[PDB]
Amino acid sequence: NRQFLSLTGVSKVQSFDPKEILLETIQGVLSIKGEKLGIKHLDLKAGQVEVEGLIDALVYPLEHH
Amino acid sequence: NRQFLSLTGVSKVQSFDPKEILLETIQGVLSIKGEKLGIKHLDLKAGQVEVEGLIDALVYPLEHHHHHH
Repeated sequence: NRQFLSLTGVSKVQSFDPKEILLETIQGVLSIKGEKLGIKHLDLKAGQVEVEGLIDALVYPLEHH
Repeated sequence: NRQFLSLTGVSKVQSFDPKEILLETIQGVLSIKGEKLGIKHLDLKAGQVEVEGLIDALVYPLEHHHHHH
């Protein structure tokens, strides 16, 4: 059930481990939680990030949850 | 400020409007809210979707009562 998620407009990877990825973007922080997560690609110049893994939840902007 | 979001494991587009897209995926529904949103690509064989626009929020899994029933 592995999924690949790609997003632009990302300004920074705040933190990453296989259970959670925190990304900083336009309206705040995006939280991706799950298991076996991994950063597949990152290009801050282009504001591009690619993530893969077993996704349980996606929350954005994290400050409103 | 326009963002591009692509996701795999998508089985169905529940509903689409330039301000909200509801997609059915593995654990339930993913809600993408914002403005001038558009679905640029949808391939159900591959389970792939590509969305673009101004994203204000992403909630997954969405609350059952907020699905488009």
